[PDB]
Amino acid sequence: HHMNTDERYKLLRSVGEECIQESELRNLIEKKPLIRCYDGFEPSGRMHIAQGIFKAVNVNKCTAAGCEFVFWVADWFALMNDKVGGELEKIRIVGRYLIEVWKAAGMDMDKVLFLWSSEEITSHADTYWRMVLDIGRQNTIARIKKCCGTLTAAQVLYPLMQCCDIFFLKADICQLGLDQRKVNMLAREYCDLIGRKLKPVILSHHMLAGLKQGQAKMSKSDPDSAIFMEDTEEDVARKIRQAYCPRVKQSASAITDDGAPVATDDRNPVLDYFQCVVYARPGAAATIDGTTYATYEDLEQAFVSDEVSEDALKSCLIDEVNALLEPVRQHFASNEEAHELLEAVKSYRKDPAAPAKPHACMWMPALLKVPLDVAEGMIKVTKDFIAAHPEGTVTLVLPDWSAVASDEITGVEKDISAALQVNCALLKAYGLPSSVKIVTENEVILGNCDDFWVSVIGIARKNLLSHVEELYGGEVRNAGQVIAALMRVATALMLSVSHVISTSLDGHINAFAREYTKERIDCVQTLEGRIPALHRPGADDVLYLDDNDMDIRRKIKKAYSAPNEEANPVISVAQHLLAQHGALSIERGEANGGNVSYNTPEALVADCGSGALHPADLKAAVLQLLLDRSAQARALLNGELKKNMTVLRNAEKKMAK
Ligand SMILES: N[C@H](CO)Cc1ccc(O)cc1
Ligand code: NA
Repeated sequence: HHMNTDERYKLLRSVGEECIQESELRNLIEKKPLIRCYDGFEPSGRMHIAQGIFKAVNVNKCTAAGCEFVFWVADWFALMNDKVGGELEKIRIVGRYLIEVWKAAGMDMDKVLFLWSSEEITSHADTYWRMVLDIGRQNTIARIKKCCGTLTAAQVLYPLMQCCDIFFLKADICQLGLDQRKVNMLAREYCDLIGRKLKPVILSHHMLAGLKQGQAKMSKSDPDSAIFMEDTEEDVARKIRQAYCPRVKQSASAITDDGAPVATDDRNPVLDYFQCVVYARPGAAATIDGTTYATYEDLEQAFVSDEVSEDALKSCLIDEVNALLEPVRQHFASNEEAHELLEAVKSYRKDPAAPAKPHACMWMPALLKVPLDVAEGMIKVTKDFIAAHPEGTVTLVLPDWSAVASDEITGVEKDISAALQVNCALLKAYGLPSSVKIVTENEVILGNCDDFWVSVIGIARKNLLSHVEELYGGEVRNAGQVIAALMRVATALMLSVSHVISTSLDGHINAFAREYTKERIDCVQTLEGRIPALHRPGADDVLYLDDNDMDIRRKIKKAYSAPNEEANPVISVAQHLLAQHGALSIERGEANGGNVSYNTPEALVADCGSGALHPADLKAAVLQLLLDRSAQARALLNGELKKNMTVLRNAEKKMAK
């Protein structure tokens, strides 16, 4: 029997307690041959009747209605505890057992796939993890909290990973529990954020009610709240018998944004199992004392009218459920290979490094135009660090991932990579030591992708979301900033770092590294404020590395200075130049004062505030000194970095919007 297109729709729809866009569901049924349903799970190893029987009923309906059904096995998290214990292979077996309960429960596997997160993710780490960070980048942290006093660790990440899966697999339908609602809804919202008309339909299935009064769904910490598949028939009888069983008809449970089942005095888990585990089966009906009830409704009518006695209804269900489970018990009884997985599942129920030589770590500012004051700061800390530790090493990280996460500059990968390579090239030319190694985050991730993201979560699971919000000042811009912070600590540990250097632009972020390693990693702070903005105290009035010679002149012209001033910006810059060089000479025509070299900043002030060091002569000498000092750098603007600069002005254009 081939179902007509209306009957296919009806059958697939029946799966869902809600359907987000039935129109979308239809058009899928009407146009698309191998509609993708996906659903996912972390192998627990103790399978309840909803995972065994009910899922199978719904998988079968989807394959019937002409879907391919992909199971996403979230086994990736097993890698956390893998170096010790090797829990990946153990969780694969728990999974393999689950699939095998599924075969024997009657899942038609013809059109059903199983994918392993561990296998799949690590085969396209690039495409996956970049999307994870983008989903965070484009979303307000408040909105990622809704997918989960204030206890929240970095479980802000789990939703992003989940939301990624949806796109990674190319799911057309999300056929998961109603409680996964908000993550799935996030995916629909995300399509909009990437100009993508076709959206995933959310076909949320019912959450089975807990057996005892006041338990909206099954309880992990109460075995009698649900029927489990390894429950021998005496257990089934005992669990049902005591079950809550109101004499009330069972209307739909109006949906909360949360997806979260709510226990009520009206809901009857005996009647829920009868709807979900019995009648949901294509041809099945329940029989009590010689009468057979064709629909769930008929049985309900019976119970409430008082034709079927509570004891009898529960007797019916027990016979019914042992009937569904018996095939599955024999199979594990007789199929050795099956049995072994079980006894394996049973047995499982048995319950950093400091670098010898010092090494500093600095993060290049993800900025389009880098101030000279920040640049010089970086060069100084480097030179200071090396002098203090000549044996040691310094490393500059270009954050070509984390900076995309935080929505830095345009928040586009190509723009940000360009901004970094240019400004870093300029920084080396401006005087950053050769001895300093330059590495990109991409280089560090590829280097050890598996371990990197594992570390990221490991760290994540030991710290509160609120704390990462503190690190950023208490508010975060987007959920991507949260990922950036974690990544930093991760990079630090992989780079085997003893010191983290921090510019003015890093704020407190980098302390995380220190706190995490329990103060083993020391913090070093940049020394800035030696080159101020050029305008009068109280724009393009800041000197940046990428200033060409035409730019400098303009800025040093506009720069504020008046006569008889002991302090202003042009003096500050002058005072700065004088310290590094060791001196500062200025050419003057005799009768304007004559040529005169200052080897001490006091003297400079002395002459400026009271005396005939005219500002014009000071600026002339300062402007020329910046030019001499910036030569190599500006040669790269017009030369080797010419092409890469193009992207940057294109970026700037965008952002002016
Ligand atoms: N989040 C669910 C319970 O932990 C399992 C899951 C479902 C779908 C996925 O793509 C990933 C995990
Ligand atoms: Na298959």
